[PDB]
Amino acid sequence: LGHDIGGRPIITDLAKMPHLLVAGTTGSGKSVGVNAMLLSILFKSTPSEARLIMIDPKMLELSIYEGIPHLLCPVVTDMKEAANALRWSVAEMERRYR
Amino acid sequence: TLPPLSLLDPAEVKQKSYSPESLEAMSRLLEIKLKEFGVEVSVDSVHPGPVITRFEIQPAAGVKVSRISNLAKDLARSLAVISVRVVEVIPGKTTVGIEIPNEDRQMVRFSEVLSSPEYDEHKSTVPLALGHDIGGRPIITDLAKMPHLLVAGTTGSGKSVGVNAMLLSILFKSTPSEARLIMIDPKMLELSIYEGIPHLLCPVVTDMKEAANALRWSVAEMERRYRLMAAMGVRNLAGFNRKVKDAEEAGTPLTDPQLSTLPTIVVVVDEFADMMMIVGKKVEELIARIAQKARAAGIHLILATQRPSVDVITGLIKANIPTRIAFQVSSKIDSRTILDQGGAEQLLGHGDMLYLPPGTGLPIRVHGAFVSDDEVHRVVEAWKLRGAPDYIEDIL
Amino acid sequence: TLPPLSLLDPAEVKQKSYSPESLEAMSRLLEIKLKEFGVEVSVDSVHPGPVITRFEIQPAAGVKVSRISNLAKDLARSLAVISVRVVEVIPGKTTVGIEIPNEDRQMVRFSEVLSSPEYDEHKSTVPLALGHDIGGRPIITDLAKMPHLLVAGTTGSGKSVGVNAMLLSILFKSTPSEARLIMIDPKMLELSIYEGIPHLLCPVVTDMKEAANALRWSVAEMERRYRLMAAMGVRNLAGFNRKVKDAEEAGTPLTDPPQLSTLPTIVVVVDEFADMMMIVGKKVEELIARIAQKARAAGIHLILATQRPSVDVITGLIKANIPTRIAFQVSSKIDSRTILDQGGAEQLLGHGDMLYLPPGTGLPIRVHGAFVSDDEVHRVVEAWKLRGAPDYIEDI
Amino acid sequence: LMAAMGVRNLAGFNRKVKDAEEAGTPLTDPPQLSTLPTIVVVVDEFADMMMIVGKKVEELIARIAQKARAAGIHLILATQRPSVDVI
DNA sequence: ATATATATATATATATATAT
DNA sequence: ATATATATATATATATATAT
Ligand SMILES: Nc1ncnc2c1ncn2[C@@H]1O[C@H](COP(=O)(O)OP(=O)(O)OP(O)(O)=S)[C@@H](O)[C@H]1O
Ligand SMILES: Nc1ncnc2c1ncn2[C@@H]1O[C@H](COP(=O)(O)OP(=O)(O)OP(O)(O)=S)[C@@H](O)[C@H]1O
Ligand SMILES: [Mg+2]
Ligand SMILES: [Mg+2]
Repeated sequence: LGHDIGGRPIITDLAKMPHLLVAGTTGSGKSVGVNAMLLSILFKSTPSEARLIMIDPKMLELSIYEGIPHLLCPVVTDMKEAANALRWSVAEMERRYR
Repeated sequence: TLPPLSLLDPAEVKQKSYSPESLEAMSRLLEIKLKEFGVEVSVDSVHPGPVITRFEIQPAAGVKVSRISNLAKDLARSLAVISVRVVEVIPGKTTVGIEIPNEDRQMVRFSEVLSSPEYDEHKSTVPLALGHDIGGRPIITDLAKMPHLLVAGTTGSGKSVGVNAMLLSILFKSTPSEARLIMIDPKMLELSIYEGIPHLLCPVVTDMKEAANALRWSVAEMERRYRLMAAMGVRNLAGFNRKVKDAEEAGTPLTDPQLSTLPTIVVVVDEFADMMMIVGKKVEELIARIAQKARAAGIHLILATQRPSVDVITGLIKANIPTRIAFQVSSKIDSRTILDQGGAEQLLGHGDMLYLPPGTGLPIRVHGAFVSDDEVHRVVEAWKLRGAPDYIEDIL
Repeated sequence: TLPPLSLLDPAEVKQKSYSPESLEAMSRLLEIKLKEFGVEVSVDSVHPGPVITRFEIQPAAGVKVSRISNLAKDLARSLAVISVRVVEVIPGKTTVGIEIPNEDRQMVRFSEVLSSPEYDEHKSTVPLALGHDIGGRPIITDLAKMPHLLVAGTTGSGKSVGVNAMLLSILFKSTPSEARLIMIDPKMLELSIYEGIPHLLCPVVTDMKEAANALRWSVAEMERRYRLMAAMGVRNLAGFNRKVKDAEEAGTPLTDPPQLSTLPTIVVVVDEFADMMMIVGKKVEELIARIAQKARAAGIHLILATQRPSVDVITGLIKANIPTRIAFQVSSKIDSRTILDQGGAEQLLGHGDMLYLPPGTGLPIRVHGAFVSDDEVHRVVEAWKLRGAPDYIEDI
Repeated sequence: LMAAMGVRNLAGFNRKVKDAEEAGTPLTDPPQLSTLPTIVVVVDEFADMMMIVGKKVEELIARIAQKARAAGIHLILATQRPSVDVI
C-alpha cells in the first residue's frame, strides 16, 4: 500500500487484518488500489499457495483479471450467483475447519 | 458533416448594467466600507457573471474571514445591493470572494456556450453544455463520465430546456455513428420534436408499453455489448472502439467472436414520473439494472423527473445515479430529495441549476442555457437533411 | 365588453393619517433614543403605510445593524408603540428600516389596487391583484408565471376575501374567451355566488361527489390540449396562441388536427382543500397530483386554499409542484413553516395580512391584502350574468 | 340553508330573518323560517376522549374546527397538555 | 470583569422512508 | 393502510471562548 507521509512504504500482510474494507467516492483511487493489492498478491505468491474469487456487480471492472492460474471461479459479474459463490465460500470455511 | 453553429440564434445585445467604471466605483465603495468596520481589505479583481459578480478581495494579513463574513448584512446595505454573500475559499488562490447580485438577470443564449475552447477541444462522444458558471466561464461536462444524470425540479423551472440543451450538445458534435439516442417522452411535447433524426434508434416513445419494450431492448443491447467486449479483452467501450479502429486501419478488419465501431447510447427519459405511474413495475428492475452497471457498455440515462421521491424513483435507482441537477425546488425538503443539501430552494428559477459533480458534495452552481422552439426546429431540420431515420424496428 | 372598474366601491377617504408633525416628532425622538444607546443615526425619510410606517433611518460610519436589531425592543419602549421590528437590509438603498405599527390601522380598498396603472397595463390574461405593500405600492403578480398557488391561514385570517380578490382580478381583465374558471367549494357557501357568470364552464361544485367529476374533466381537457399542442410542434399555450394568431393575421387560419381558435387559461380555484380531502379522500388526490405534475403547459393553473397545508392534507407530491405560497396569519410558528418554509407568518396582524412568497426568494413580499365586500362581488356577478350567456360544457 | 338565502355567515342570516319579519312574513325554507342558535360544543378532557374513542372522533373534531365558524358551531376543548400525541 | 458568540444536550413537531 | 426510525428546524438551558 503506497507510501506514508514519511516517504517510506507501508506493506501489510492481509492475513493479520484479517478482513479489509475499501471505500470512498468516485475518482479517488479505489480501482487502482484494488489493482495494486492484487499485483501485490501476484509478485509474491504462486497459485500453488494462493487463490482468488472476484465478484464485481459492475461488470468488466475486474475482467482485466481473466486467465490467472489462481482464479478459483471466473469473474462473478451477476447478482444472482454472487450469493451462491459466497455460500460456497461458507462451505469451504466449514470444511476447512473440519 | 456536423451542422454549422450559425444555426443557433447569436448572442444578444444587452443593457450591460455594470460598466467597468460602475464596477471600479463599487470596488472602491467596498474597500472603504470594509475599512469602516475595522478590516483593511484591498480589492484586486472582479468577475462580472450573468447573475452575480464575485469581487475577489485580498484581506490584509491578520484579518480572519469570519470578520468579513459576519459583515454580510452590513455590506448589503452599504453597497445598496440586495444581499452580499461572502465565499470563504477560492481554490488555488489567497483571495476571498464577495458575490454581489446584479440588478438584471442576463439571458444565457445557447450560441454563447458552444463558442468556447472547452467545448471544441472536448474529446468525447457525448459532451453536455449545461451553461455558464457564475463566473461566466462555460461549463462543459462529459456525460460519458458522470455517468448518469437525474434532472429534477418544480413545474416551470427549466428542465426540458436543459434537456434540449444537452441533446443539442450531443447533436452538434457527434454523428449517428458516434452516439445514438433513445427518447422516452410520456408527456408528448418536449421530445416529440426530435422526429426522424439520423440518431434515433426507435421513434419518440409515447406508448409506455413500447417504453418498457425499449428499455428491455436497451438492457439486451447492454449485455450484448458486454459479451462483445469480454470476448475481445477490452475493459470498456473506449478501449473497444480504439482497438477496432486500429485493427481496421491496420489492414485487419476483425470479425465478431466483419466488425464496426459501436456508438454511445443516451437513453433520455422526460418526465419519468408518468412512465412509473403507468408501467412502473415492469421498468423498475430494467432501470435499476441499467443505472447500476451500464457505464462500460456506454448506455447512459437522462432521468428528468419533478421530484425524486422514493415512490417515483426507488432508492436502488437513485443510489446509483450520483450526478444530479436541481432546478428551483420550492420547499427545502425537495432539495433534500434531489440533492442532499439545501441550496436548490434559493435558485432564481428560469434556467438556474445546482449541477452536483460526482465525486464531491459542493454543488457547482450553473446558469442554464436557453434553446427555444425554432432554434431547435432548425437544428433538427438541417440535421435531417443529411441522413435518414434508420430506426431499429425490433426495439418496440 | 369588460365591466367598468367603477362598479366596485369608491376609494375610502384616509382615516386620521399621521400629519407630518407627528411623523417628524417620532423621527426626532427615534434619533434621540438611538443616541442614548450609543448608536449615531439620522432619519432620512419616513414612509407611511396602511398598517406600518417605515422609518427609513441611516446609521453612521461603522455601525453594525445588530446594535439596532438588539435594541428593537427598547425603541418600542421609548416610543408609545406596541413593538418594533427592524429591517436589517432595505433592497436598493443604504438606509436601515424601523417599522412602526400604526395606531389607527386603516384598510385597503380593492378599487385602489385595480385603478392603479399597473393593473390597467399588466399584459396577462390572468392577473392577481393582491393589494398594497408596506409602503403603499400595489402588488400585482401574474398567475401564469407562478404557475400554481397555495393560499393558507387560520380560521379568521381572510383567505376567502383573498380568493374573491383574486377572482375579481381575473374578471376585470379577461373576457370569457381568455380565462375560464373551475370553482370548487366544500363550504357550499363561499364561491356559490359566482354561479351564472360566463367564465365558468361547469356549475360551482357544491355537492362533494361532483368534485371528482370536475377534476376528471380537468385532466381530460389537459390531455386534449396536451395532444392538440403535440400535433403542432409547440411546447406551451403561449406558443400555441402565437401560432394561431400569426395564422389568422396572415389570412390563412390553421386547421384542427374545423378551425382552431385561441385557447383560454383554465384556473381551477379549489377552496377549502382540507375538508375536500376529508370528504372525498383519495379519489381526488390523484387528479390534483396529476394537474400539479402537468397542466402548466396546457394553461391550467391551480389555486388552492387550506388551513395549515401539510402531508395530513396536501401530499408531498402536490405541495412540491406548487411554487408560489401566500400565507395569511397562522396560529403557531411550526404551522407557518409548513407554508412559507420560514416562520414569518406568525407576526401578521390578521384581517387580510399576508406574506407573498414568490417562487424562490428567501424574503416574502409582505402584502396587506385587499378587502372586497360582498356588495362588490354581487354587483360584478350581476354585471357578468348580462354581458354574456351562462356557459356550461355539458359532457362534464 | 345559508347558501340558499345568499348570506355568508350566521349573523348575516339572523339579520336577514329579522329584517324580513320587520317587513312582515319570514323567509320560506327550501315551513316558516326563524332565527338560528349558536351551537357551542364543549368537549371537556379532550385527552381521554381520544383514548377511549380515538380514530373515530378525531376527524369529526377536525371538520368542526375547519369548517364550522360561519355556521355558528363553536368548540371549547379542555385538555391538560395538548401535544400532537393528544391533539 | 462583563456582555456576546459558538458549540452541545434535551425536548417538540414535521416529512420521508421503512417495516408489518 | 398503519405504526416506527431518522433527519431537521427551533426553542430553551449550559459552559467556554472572545470583544469592550
Ligand atoms: N436559460 C433560460 N433563460 C430564460 N428562460 C428560461 C431558461 N431556461 C428555461 N426558461 C424558461 O423556462 C420555461 C421552460 O421550462 P420547462 O422545461 O417547460 O419547464 P419544465 O421543467 O418542463 O416543467 P414541467 O414539469 O415539464 S411542466 C419557459 O418559460 C422558459 O422561458
Ligand atoms: N383585506 C381585508 N381588509 C380588511 N378587513 C378584512 C380583509 N379581509 C378580511 N377582512 C375582515 O376579516 C373578516 C374575516 O375574513 P374571512 O374572509 O371571513 O376569513 P376566512 O377566509 O373566511 O377564514 P375561514 O377559514 O373561511 S372562517 C372579514 O369578514 C372582514 O371583516
Ligand atoms: Mg418538461
Ligand atoms: Mg374564508
